[PDB]
Amino acid sequence: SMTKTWTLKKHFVGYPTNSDFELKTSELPPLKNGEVLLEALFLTVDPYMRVAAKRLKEGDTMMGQQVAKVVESKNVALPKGTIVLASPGWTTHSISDGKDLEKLLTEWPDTIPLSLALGTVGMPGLTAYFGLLEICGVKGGETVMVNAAAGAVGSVVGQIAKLKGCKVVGAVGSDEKVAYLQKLGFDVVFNYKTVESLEETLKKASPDGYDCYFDNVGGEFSNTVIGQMKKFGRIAICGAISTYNRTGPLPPGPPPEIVIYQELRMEAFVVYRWQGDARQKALKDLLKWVLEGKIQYKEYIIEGFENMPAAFMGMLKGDNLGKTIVKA
Amino acid sequence: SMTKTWTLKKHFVGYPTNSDFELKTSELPPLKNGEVLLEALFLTVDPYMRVAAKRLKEGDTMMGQQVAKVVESKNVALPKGTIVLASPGWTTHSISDGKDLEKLLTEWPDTIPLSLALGTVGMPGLTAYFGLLEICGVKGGETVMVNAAAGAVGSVVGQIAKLKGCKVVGAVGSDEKVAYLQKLGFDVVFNYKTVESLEETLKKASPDGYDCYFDNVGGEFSNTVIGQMKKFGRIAICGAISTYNRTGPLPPGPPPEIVIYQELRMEAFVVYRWQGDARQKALKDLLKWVLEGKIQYKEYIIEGFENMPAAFMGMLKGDNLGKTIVKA
Ligand SMILES: CN(Cc1cnc2nc(N)nc(N)c2n1)c1ccc(C(=O)N[C@@H](CCC(=O)O)C(=O)O)cc1
Ligand SMILES: CN(Cc1cnc2nc(N)nc(N)c2n1)c1ccc(C(=O)N[C@@H](CCC(=O)O)C(=O)O)cc1
Ligand SMILES: [Cl-]
Ligand SMILES: [Cl-]
Repeated sequence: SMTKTWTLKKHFVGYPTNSDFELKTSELPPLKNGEVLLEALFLTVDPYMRVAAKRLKEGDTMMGQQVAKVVESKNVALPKGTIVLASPGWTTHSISDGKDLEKLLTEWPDTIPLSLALGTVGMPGLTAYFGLLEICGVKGGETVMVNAAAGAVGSVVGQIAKLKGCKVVGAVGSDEKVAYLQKLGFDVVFNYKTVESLEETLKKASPDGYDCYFDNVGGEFSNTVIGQMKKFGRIAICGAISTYNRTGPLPPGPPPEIVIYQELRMEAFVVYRWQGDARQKALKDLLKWVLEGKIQYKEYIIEGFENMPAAFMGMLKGDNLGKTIVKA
Repeated sequence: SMTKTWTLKKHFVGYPTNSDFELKTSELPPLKNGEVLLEALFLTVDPYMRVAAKRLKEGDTMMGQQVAKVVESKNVALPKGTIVLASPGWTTHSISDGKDLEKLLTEWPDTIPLSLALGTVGMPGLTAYFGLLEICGVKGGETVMVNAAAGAVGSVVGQIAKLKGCKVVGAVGSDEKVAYLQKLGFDVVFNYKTVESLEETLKKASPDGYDCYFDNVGGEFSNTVIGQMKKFGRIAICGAISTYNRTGPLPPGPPPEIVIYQELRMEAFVVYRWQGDARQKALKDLLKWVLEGKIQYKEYIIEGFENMPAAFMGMLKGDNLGKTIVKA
């Protein structure tokens, strides 16, 4: 059984380039007992891979999740044709013993793409759900600031915020994303790349300030938002994508006098903190809200495993509208 | 009657200097009904004044709290001789209508100096109390890092943590402060100015990391501590004294990837958040611990109201062992 694999050939400096990756064709051993052979159907690329790749050694497989089908099975719990979520990395075929696999929701309907299991009704959507509902702790009526608002996490954060009864101000990197989020129902959406003054734009978007900040971006942008947080404002620190592809020193930290005077609470989190009953409940909620039309989705599907590095680089640079997914 | 007052002659640039302050003598009017004339007994100087002074206009009185005696009274709740806490700023005498005054605890004993009402058994001690017990939420058996650990706040934090069963690692700016806290029994104390490597020093002090960080200092020092926090570690942001006198940009912030991976919770606070029963209970706990010897105190008492700017500047430089107090 053959497989293709994208490995890290050279550690990224700034943004990745194509020569930092190397495609390798490898032979897989026959299935041992209890194992299954998985064929990737859809693979995801996500911002955290830029950071996690710094702990790889050159020659290692790029990390990542995929929706796959069992093509050969020596495990009766996972017969041939079963669809699963698996994280073997950027590889077309992989062998698993079944412990590290997740079946899709039992009521997953024919009407929603399986690829949403890597997005809105998968790990990005769960990140939004717990970051907003538990870390920010929205009760309804808050003004929420969300950046990278057209990504899979941010778009879910903003739409959950709307259905919980919040005002949502979203920052995105292109005019195409501005129009998209306005159609989704965000109260204010703006292109942070072209606005004359981020501080002025945020003050006009909410003269009263912000109760909650769902922060995917970090850096100088968050320093500006911090200066417009209300007293006891809550910040959920989900990512710092503005720093992942940085070439020099990190930007200044936030102004402590404002942080202290406003008694801000800032908590970072990773989606894996939540498991079991909480996590199954959240996936069911996300699926229900999608079916009810309260959460709309959009995917940027790139065809061909050979284009995974390019999909990752375009995703990191904000070139793609919707969740970037690679179709095998 | 007459009063002397220290005013802000010019906004501070960097550390305050002598030329930034101006002493003025003024005439107070007669007492209207319900008012009292107050004579300062002890005045405090504190780091927050470096920050709050930025909001003053030139010519304004410097802000701050004092222990005062009622020397003349037209208010039956405050007879002559009553000792109160009041915040008229840096002034020897003032008129108040009673609604902005605080009587000392009813049970205040003759064995502890009245000046402690501005320190260990006053706002600095309360800051330590709530910051540690409610913001860090220590339970017993944790490892706590506290900086400015020989200050009025830090020394209470470390000693409360000790009586709750925690390992305490303290950072201070002089060998005299190191020796004093080591005698008090803090598990590890070091002079952050002289260590060969702050990272190595913190590693040896707690190989497994820090559960709680009580932060008075901020800046680059806190970046190093954040890198050694345990998962779900809790930071109480009380002050950032290392930044208050800065003349240029703030240092970089912590590596965002470490904050996220360790899922840290960082919350800033000011003691005034707690009022009523919560504050009274805390003050009585602090008094009880002092009487029982579980909290030792130290004061640096400067004689003469004319020396208040010098006391303020010495305190900001860390030149004094013990809470800095001015005896009128
Ligand atoms: C699976 N997962 C949780 C998560 C978070 N941090 C990690 N960090 C590491 N080191 N390793 C992990 N496996 C990991 N996993 C995810 C996956 C995607 C996104 C995410 O932010 N995706 C983008 C994708 C954007 C796009 O496709 O354009 C988004 O904004 O939705 C977050 C968490
Ligand atoms: C009264 N109080 C609460 C507090 C805190 N921040 C404020 N900030 C502002 N702007 N305004 C206030 N009134 C204010 N009050 C205090 C007072 C002192 C310390 C403090 O940290 N004192 C020094 C004293 C050290 C010394 O005297 O040598 C220390 O670090 O221990 C903290 C809070
Ligand atoms: Cl963007
Ligand atoms: Cl110090």
